Amino acid sequence: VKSCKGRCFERTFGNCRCDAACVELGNCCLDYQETCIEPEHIWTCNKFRCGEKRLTRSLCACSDDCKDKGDCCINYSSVCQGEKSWVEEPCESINEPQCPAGFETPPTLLFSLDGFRAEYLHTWGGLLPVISKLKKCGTYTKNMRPVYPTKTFPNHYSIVTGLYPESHGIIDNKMYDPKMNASFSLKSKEKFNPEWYKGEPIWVTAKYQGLKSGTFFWPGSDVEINGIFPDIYKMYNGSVPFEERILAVLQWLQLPKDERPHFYTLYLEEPDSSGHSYGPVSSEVIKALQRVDGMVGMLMDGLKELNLHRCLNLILISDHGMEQGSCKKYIYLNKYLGDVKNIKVIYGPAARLRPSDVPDKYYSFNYEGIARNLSCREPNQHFKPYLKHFLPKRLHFAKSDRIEPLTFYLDPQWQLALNPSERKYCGSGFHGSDNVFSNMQALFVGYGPGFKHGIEADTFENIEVYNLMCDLLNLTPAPNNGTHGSLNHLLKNPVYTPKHPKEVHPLVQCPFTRNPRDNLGCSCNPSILPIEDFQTQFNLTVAEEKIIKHETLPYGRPRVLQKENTICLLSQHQFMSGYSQDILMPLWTSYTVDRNDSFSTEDFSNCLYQDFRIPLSPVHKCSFYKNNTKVSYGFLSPPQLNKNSSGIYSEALLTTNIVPMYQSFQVIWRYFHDTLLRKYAEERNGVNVVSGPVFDFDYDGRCDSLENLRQKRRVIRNQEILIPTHFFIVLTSCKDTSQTPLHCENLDTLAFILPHRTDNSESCVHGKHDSSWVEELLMLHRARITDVEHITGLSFYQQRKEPVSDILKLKTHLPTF
Ligand SMILES: *[C@@H]1O[C@H](CO)[C@@H](O[C@@H]2O[C@H](CO)[C@@H](O[C@H]3O[C@H](CO)[C@@H](O)[C@H](O[C@H]4O[C@H](CO)[C@@H](O)[C@H](O)[C@@H]4O)[C@@H]3O)[C@H](O)[C@H]2NC(C)=O)[C@H](O)[C@H]1NC(C)=O
Ligand SMILES: *[C@@H]1O[C@H](CO)[C@@H](O[C@@H]2O[C@H](CO)[C@@H](O[C@@H]3O[C@H](CO)[C@@H](O)[C@H](O)[C@@H]3O)[C@H](O)[C@H]2NC(C)=O)[C@H](O)[C@H]1NC(C)=O
Ligand SMILES: *[C@@H]1O[C@H](CO)[C@@H](O[C@@H]2O[C@H](CO)[C@@H](O)[C@H](O)[C@H]2NC(C)=O)[C@H](O)[C@H]1NC(C)=O
Ligand SMILES: COC1=C(OC)Cc2c(ncnc2N2CCC(CNS(N)(=O)=O)CC2)C1
Ligand SMILES: *[C@@H]1O[C@H](CO)[C@@H](O)[C@H](O)[C@H]1NC(C)=O
Ligand SMILES: [Ca+2]
Ligand SMILES: [Zn+2]
Repeated sequence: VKSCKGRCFERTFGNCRCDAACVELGNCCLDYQETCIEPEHIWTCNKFRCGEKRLTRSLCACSDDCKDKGDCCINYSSVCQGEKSWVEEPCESINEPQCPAGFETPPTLLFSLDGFRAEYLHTWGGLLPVISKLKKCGTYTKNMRPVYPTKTFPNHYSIVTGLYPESHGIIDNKMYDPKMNASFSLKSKEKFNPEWYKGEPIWVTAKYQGLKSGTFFWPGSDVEINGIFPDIYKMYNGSVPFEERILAVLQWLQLPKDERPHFYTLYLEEPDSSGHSYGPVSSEVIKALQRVDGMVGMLMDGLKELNLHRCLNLILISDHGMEQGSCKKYIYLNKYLGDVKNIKVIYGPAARLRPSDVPDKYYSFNYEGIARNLSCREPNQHFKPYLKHFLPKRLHFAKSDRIEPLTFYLDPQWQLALNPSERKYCGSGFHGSDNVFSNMQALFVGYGPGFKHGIEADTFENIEVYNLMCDLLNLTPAPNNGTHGSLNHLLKNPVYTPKHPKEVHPLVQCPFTRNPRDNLGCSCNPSILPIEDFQTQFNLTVAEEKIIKHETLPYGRPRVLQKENTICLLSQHQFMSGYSQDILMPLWTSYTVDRNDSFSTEDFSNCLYQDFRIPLSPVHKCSFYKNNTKVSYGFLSPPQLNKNSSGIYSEALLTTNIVPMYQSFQVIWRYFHDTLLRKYAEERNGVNVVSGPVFDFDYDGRCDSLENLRQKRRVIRNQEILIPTHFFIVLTSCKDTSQTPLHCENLDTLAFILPHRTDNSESCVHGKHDSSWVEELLMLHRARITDVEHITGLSFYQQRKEPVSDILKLKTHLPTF
């Protein structure tokens, strides 16, 4: 008589009513809405609904007969039978999977929350119980590094291909390809054009090895790629309620085994939507985080109902983070260029510039003009123009023709457009910035049989996830930019054991040859003590050699993986090196700076000693470089460094230890070796160094072939010389600063791929002290050891006692400060 329970929509005698007319009259029973209406609009049971008379319009049932008819709401057992929800159960380990027939290989589900910045879980974890329990019981990293630009289509497509955007071709939501003379838009028919989507998404990889796939939304899953769609896919429709997407994937997981997928995707637009609309710190984002947390709960609760919660491997992930934009932190190019109508500028933090007249002027247009026009125009300028090949190599953002030849690097929180007309609300949340900025860092949680429990893994890159998902599905990965085995530490039972790459030809020898003590045109500083008997000073005892190797190559010698290549090892007291007869230059030197080693200020300009182990060549003489305006030289192993005296190490002045070096770059090189290397040595109680030249004329992140390099020599004073595109440096100390680099239990690395440029316009040297800008340029141009390996054709640390997987982990690390 007081309640609608069991009498929805029926006439009553006893006071309160349960028909739609009651609301106007305000004579409804107090539980009319909860009992009779809400069930049409909600996917949950509650205390009002437990044992409800079945309603025909209800989205799911909480009626006693719901289990028989198999349409109980997912939380039925939790709420109406008093059982515990997935989130309410304590963690318990999944050593053996408990899977049905068909899942002898257990399924993997890639669940994306768009624009879930890593920080959201750091800060609001107390409000996110489900994602928090997955972290607790699973494999988590505080930060998963996205690809540049930190945008949705690029990162989603990267996750499922293991490719950098420059390689997979989806470099933004809006693109122009000049070869195609077509434009890419998400609003357009070209969105569906397979020409745009390169590489191999995992759903294709899986199909070729006989696994079916179900994608409830993912970029590319609605495109015929290598002639294939996912076995089940959905046309993107953001209006589909989240509950309906999760319920559909749970339907797919009950398909008969012959047609049931192994690889699944789930995607939600939150918290990216709220993040843009109201900012990353906002009531709206908190509410969205709680919503997606609940949807993750609905999935886990559903998997429990299906006895699949100790079967399915879940990867909960995000494309990128989110940052607070400001109208006071937006740069307009028209301030510097005027209201010109010949250029189209892509707005935001990953801003790019292209001529209007395309494809005609795309290559011919004067990029360098605008580049210099916009450089160092203000002090503490919040943007920097870059020809795409001069962007830090760590960003891997240049190979694709779809990348405009002039790009901008924006500071944290800063964005750029041509003018205020061509951009949306500047006060909005945004992303797209440098993929090492904290607020761009992304979510990763792995949970399931395949993944470890209660592990917090060090930061890794989303490009490594493709190989990981391949391992979880026992697939052979297509070729990608992940280092296979670098994430073996995340897996209970790694399926791929990596091996160090095998050197193609063993080292040729460079034996001493009796030759004249020839004139090099050098006016040596008198202090320097020349090499009085070369054959004496460089005929070393096997006892003497063991000591040198142990001090200079404590991790083994860099191995060379290039096919057509001839290198020779050169021995010295303070350093070892690999010399290329082919390019008249070392590919690498290795030396070790100890805590209390001495760095000399004594000048050593215009001083070289001939090396009788290689033929003398014109480019090895001080004469070639004397008042040469076009190129100078520099030393890999530093002459400044003496272990024996406080003077200058003469052996470092050999012709074999010099590389072509622009005068401008000497400022950087001299500051590094004089100042920084000393500080690094003191700070870390010794540091092993390996440095060398880099030739990437294709700007493709890879060492150029010898064949290619022959056509890229410059002719200077009627000599053929090869000038490095970059110089690499790899510092190595111990995690424990008590031990020196020769006896590390654990390696701490720091590597650089410094661009080799004829001016230092990059750094805006004007009215600034020298110290500041060099350190900043090194930090911007840091790189993974793996980045160095790719671009030099070298392979480091091959003689370490550590297993290979642990080395790959170390090699793929990028330091962040
Ligand atoms: C990230 O991973 C990617 C995959 O491992 C790497 O990209 C691959 O780079 C190679 C080197 O260019 C490229 O392979 C090809 O080599 C030929 C050049 O010698 C190229 O022409 C070949 O392709 C083809 O030739 C015809 C006519 O030109 C083409 O129409 C056809 O495509 C035919 O197969 C050959 O494929 C790959 O193209 C490329 N893959 C992708 C998807 O980009 C990156 O090197 C790597 N990046 C880093 C920094 O590690
Ligand atoms: C994109 O997804 C949205 C949300 O799922 C779709 O809109 C919804 O469409 C349904 C039916 O497709 C509508 O429901 C009702 O359908 C019955 C059909 O018999 C009809 O009697 C009702 O009057 C009502 O129309 C619903 O109104 C609609 N919106 C909401 C709020 O759920 C949409 O169809 C999808 N497709 C595209 C491409 O937009
Ligand atoms: C490249 O694409 C541009 C833009 O689509 C082409 O310009 C079009 O030319 C056609 C006929 O050739 C005209 O009917 C259109 O009105 C033009 N569109 C626009 C917006 O200008 C251009 O001709 C294409 N081909 C090449 C290789 O330049
Ligand atoms: C099925 O594959 C597709 C998708 O898989 C997810 C997404 C998508 C597609 N086409 C156009 N736009 C798309 N979206 C990406 C970005 C996405 C954030 N917008 S938000 N967070 O404001 O609501 C909203 C638009 C196709
Ligand atoms: C840069 O060129 C523009 C034309 O786009 C011109 O308005 C401006 O004066 C130039 N700025 C300079 C010379 O730095
Ligand atoms: Ca190259
Ligand atoms: Zn977004």
